[PDB]
Amino acid sequence: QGAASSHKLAEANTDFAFSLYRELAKSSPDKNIFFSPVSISSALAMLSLGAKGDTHTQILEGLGFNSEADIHQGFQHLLQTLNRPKGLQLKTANGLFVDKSLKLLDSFLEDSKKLYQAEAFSVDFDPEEAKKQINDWVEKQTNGKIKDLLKDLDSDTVLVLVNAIYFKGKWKKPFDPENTKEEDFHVDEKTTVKVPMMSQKGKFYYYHDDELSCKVLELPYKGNASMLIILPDEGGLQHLEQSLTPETLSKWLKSLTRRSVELYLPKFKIEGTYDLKEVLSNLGITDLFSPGADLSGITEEKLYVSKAVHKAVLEVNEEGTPPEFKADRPFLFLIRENKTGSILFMGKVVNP
Repeated sequence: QGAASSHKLAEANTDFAFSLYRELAKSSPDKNIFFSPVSISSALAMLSLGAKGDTHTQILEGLGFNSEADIHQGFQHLLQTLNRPKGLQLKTANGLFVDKSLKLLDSFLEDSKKLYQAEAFSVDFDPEEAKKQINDWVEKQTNGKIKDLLKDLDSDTVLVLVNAIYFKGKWKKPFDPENTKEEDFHVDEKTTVKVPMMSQKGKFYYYHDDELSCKVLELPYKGNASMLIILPDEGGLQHLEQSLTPETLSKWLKSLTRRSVELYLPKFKIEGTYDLKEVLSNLGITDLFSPGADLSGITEEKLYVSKAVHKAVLEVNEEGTPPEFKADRPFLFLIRENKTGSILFMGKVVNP
């Protein structure tokens, strides 16, 4: 009863972010992780617009809300904030593609656009020319930074959710290229990888958690966002991930002090592609992706979510505007919006 506060929204999003991280990490060790948890929260909420019955409850309770919670005004306000000119101006894509034989309730069509600024398309689902149209659209929407998103397409497909994002930020305090020297990145005991190491000597907000044997450090982005980098102490990553709760994050933000750091960070590019069906399956959101889904708020005809791809790409370089922090082994990071607190990105860099 009543649109949730902004604070409910920032708490739910963030307990959803970390639980999602925790599941991806469980299901694929030794692999790079990169996703935008705010984008997934948003795409589910958009879908909750058309979800009735218990398809609805699974989504809300998965995202972190009361069954009878009202979340839309809140999300609208938030995206409005992130998608502002003083922000990161994120090159993004969120398409909804339904079989063309389905008369969609054109109120759902209206709402998802004003509230979530994400377009929905009615399309014919022959496997061939339809994957092209979609992949080609994703390409456009991200300015060629996410090419050929979808791999295959089953014949019987009726509803495709696509969610894709590319990010490359400008640093507040830029690295000097003439400090970038090739170095060894110890991926593990038996594996070495030559990476270009950016080095900066300056003042950064910093903290050595030894309650969790690891280092934490903030890098500020141009558009009022910051990267939180978490460097585990020698071979303690496993346990670190276990201790990766919204409560720990807050402990860390309280503990950072602005210090002189000798900072060594690899320039890198990573990516993550995720099938939301198998990932959200553990988070309790299951019906939505299965024959008996209630989406009668999308169309009076039968319908469920046939496939859902989320893909995020991050590129980190030096551009552009004492304790040593040397990330020459696998580390965690996240990128948070300074004004809202919203976790835009979480990530793990194992293979730069």
